Amino acid sequence: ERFKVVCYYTNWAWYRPDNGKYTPGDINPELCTHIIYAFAVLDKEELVIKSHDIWLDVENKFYEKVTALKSHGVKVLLGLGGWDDSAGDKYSRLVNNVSARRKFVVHAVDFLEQYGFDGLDLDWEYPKCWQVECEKGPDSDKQGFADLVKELRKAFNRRGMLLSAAVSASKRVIDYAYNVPALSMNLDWISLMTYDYHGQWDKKTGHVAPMYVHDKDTDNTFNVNFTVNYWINKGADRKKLVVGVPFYGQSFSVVEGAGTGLGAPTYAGGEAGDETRARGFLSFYEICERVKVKGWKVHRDPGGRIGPYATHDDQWVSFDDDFMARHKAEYVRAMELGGSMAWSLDLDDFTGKYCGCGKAPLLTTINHVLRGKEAPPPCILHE
Amino acid sequence: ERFKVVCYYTNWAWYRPDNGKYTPGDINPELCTHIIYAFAVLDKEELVIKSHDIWLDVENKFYEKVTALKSHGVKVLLGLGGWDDSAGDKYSRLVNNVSARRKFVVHAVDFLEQYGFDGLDLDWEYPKCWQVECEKGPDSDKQGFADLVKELRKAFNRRGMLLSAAVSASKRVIDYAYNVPALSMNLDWISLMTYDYHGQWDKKTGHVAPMYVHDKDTDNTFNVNFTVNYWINKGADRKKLVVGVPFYGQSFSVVEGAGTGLGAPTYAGGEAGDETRARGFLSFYEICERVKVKGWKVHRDPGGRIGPYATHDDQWVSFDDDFMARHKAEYVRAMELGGSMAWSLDLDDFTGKYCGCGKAPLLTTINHVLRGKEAPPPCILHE
Ligand SMILES: *[C@@H]1O[C@H](CO)[C@@H](O[C@@H]2O[C@H](CO)[C@@H](O[C@H]3O[C@H](CO)[C@@H](O)[C@H](O[C@H]4O[C@H](CO)[C@@H](O)[C@H](O)[C@@H]4O[C@H]4O[C@H](CO)[C@@H](O)[C@H](O)[C@@H]4O[C@H]4O[C@H](CO)[C@@H](O)[C@H](O)[C@@H]4O)[C@@H]3O)[C@H](O)[C@H]2NC(C)=O)[C@H](O)[C@H]1NC(C)=O
Ligand SMILES: *[C@@H]1O[C@H](CO)[C@@H](O[C@@H]2O[C@H](CO)[C@@H](O[C@H]3O[C@H](CO)[C@@H](O)[C@H](O[C@H]4O[C@H](CO)[C@@H](O)[C@H](O)[C@@H]4O[C@H]4O[C@H](CO)[C@@H](O)[C@H](O)[C@@H]4O[C@H]4O[C@H](CO)[C@@H](O)[C@H](O)[C@@H]4O)[C@@H]3O)[C@H](O)[C@H]2NC(C)=O)[C@H](O)[C@H]1NC(C)=O
Repeated sequence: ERFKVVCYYTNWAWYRPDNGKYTPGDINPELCTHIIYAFAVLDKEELVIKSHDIWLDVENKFYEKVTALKSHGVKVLLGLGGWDDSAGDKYSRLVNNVSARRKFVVHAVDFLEQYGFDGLDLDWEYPKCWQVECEKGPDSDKQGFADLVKELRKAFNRRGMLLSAAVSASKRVIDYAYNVPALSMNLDWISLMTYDYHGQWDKKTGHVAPMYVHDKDTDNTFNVNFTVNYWINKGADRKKLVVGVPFYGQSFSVVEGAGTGLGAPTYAGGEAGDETRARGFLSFYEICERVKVKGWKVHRDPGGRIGPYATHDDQWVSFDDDFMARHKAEYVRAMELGGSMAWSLDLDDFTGKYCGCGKAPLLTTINHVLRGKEAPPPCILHE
Repeated sequence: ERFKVVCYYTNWAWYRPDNGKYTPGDINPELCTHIIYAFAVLDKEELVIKSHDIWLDVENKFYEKVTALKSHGVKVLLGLGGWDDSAGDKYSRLVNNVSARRKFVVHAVDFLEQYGFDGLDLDWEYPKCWQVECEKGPDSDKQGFADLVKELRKAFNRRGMLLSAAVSASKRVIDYAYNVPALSMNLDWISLMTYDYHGQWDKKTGHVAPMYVHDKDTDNTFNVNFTVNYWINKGADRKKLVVGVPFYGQSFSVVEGAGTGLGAPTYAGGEAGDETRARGFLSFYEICERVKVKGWKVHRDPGGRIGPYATHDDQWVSFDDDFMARHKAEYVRAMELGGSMAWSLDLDDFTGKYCGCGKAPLLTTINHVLRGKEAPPPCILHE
């Protein structure tokens, strides 16, 4: 239990064409120390946890089917929030009202125990910077969020439950949102969302999760290494920091004649994948199909500062492969951090059918480094 | 029937939470003469129609569930394109290549018959002006699109299938994009997208779909009455023209101290609604909740040139209500046009729960005028 492997399971992965469909039965519990059930949501009116999908989570028992995996020795927490649920002021209204926080904490304990959860993972995106609009929220969101965490910490300790949070990798947002010393002390781990540094919103190609500074960078804080050191320098316990790894790529459509390099101007997200059906986004296995079957070209950084990207016509997608997933896990071990986090189980090649690298190659690579699981070498996409 | 009521059904309304969820079972076929399934997409590599959501459209048979409604005496067409599929050059590569057009047409007939579709609705936004960027596309997009339409017409007539298109209401785009006489002759109807004349991109408040010239207008072509007469003057058969009506509002966040009037400076789109969850956009039923429950104030034009708008704090949304929907249908009858188009079914108060005016009040009002369906009177939002 020296290093954690925190696995995000997403309930909406069931609503996917059969080859992409991911159910509780697809979880390999040997590959996780902790599983986060993403996502529950905050009721706008009552400001308490509620299921976002009663039909799957409750009627079809997906909550209980995932928490049942604790018989395998994994801890199973409920994730609250996410990007989509963080629109608007409801989380700000919760944390800035003392009586609302108290109602939330009491209800949360009962909700979690009702379904067998070992605790709660907070994924408010973000305190003050609601959906990264920092002018939107009050400055008091930072202190209100810290107070919610402290009060959840005290109530959870009476129950032996775990409390974690997924947090921003943006220096700007971190400065606005987080009392870093208080969060480090009161959380069992801090999952750094060290991805989505770049995407089609930049209007030019960029890597979803740069590891180190690149010479083409315009901001030297948009990389995992800065993010981790910034949290440490802000007062975070290194063992509390869990470094997220994206199991998906950010895709782009490149302006005609702009080339295939980093920073090339773009006009849209990439064409949607068959399984994930979201322009701007491709699962790792959809990227494998493009490289293996559709002839997309893989571009690598000889300096090892960013992971690969793949191209075809004006399409362009950046992503982490086996080698960068391995490096980031080895970075976690070298830096003596708390572990690695996976976003998300269902976007890995969990069936093994797309990449030819065995089942769940990205997650297996992380477990190899952090937990000593014997494993095959990293697979070369291009091969 | 003398007048058509062309209903857009948007499949990814299925993913909306709570009462915003809209399924094929929510379609009332008696309120439509033609149903368009929005949307399929153009495969970038093969340049043929493909499903945009295999899981809903094919695995769960939503295509066939909607085309099965033709037993009610309605025609069901597949819509291709839409705004999001119209970025980049893929439609331009199709229409400017003779062999690609032939492959597309042959495949399209088989694709439509496979799922029981009665025909195809083309929603390329837009020939030449790709996503209204007129510098991007070649002048030859106009002629290529007309040739595609002509060739689809020939093949569809062998099968008794219908062919339609949704087209721009912008004079500039119309001049660049459409061989109006050829389209009028070869299409079973032309759906004028007579909405989105104004929105947050203007950086000031304006009505989503002005009917007539208003004194605050800076451009006297940005209204439905001009668009319709412009298509007629360009050579369109009046019978072929179908006037679109928006079932949603364009929302704005207004500069502090700028007031609530038309043309007031804005700094962002409006806050997203609970169910449609898109900044700058609110469904009619979301607008009803705001007026009925949240105390938003309704502002009307005594001159009848634009529909209402609603305000609360710095929020501002313009929309068509029952009275303007009725007027636009009565305009269709007075002008002896082809009918009205509804964009889209799922944004109406289709459950009847938000406005208290019965199920699908906007669509019922249009059917009342154009098809003589008995109906309740228009509901006054303010009551
Ligand atoms: C992630 O983010 C971090 C925070 O932003 C980055 O942290 C920075 O990392 C560098 C380390 O590379 C560190 O820089 C200094 O570290 C100590 C200061 O305490 C210095 O000794 C270092 O000086 C060495 O390197 C200099 C090169 O710039 C050189 O000028 C200097 O003379 C000395 O050279 C030795 O080391 C080199 C590298 O091994 C050799 O090439 C060179 O020949 C010298 O080697 C000899 O001496 C060594 C002992 O000094 C010995 O080991 C060797 O065998 C041989 O005998 C250096 O300037 C920053 O301070 C640090 N910043 C913070 C805030 O921590 C981090 O880089 C980033 N990671 C990545 C991958 O980007
Ligand atoms: C949608 O977009 C279109 C753009 O193409 C706009 O089209 C324009 O529509 C106007 C009408 O709104 C049309 O105007 C002329 O139509 C004919 C000319 O052929 C005339 O009959 C009209 O003249 C009458 O109105 C004049 C305007 O005030 C007036 O000066 C004139 O003396 C005459 O007045 C009579 O009619 C008025 C309206 O009923 C009365 O107020 C007035 O007292 C007079 O009524 C008497 O006479 C009537 C018989 O003429 C009789 O019925 C009545 O009982 C009484 O005894 C008019 O000028 C434009 O030609 C046309 N433009 C184009 C380019 O096509 C359209 O307006 C727009 N819609 C909206 C809502 O904006």
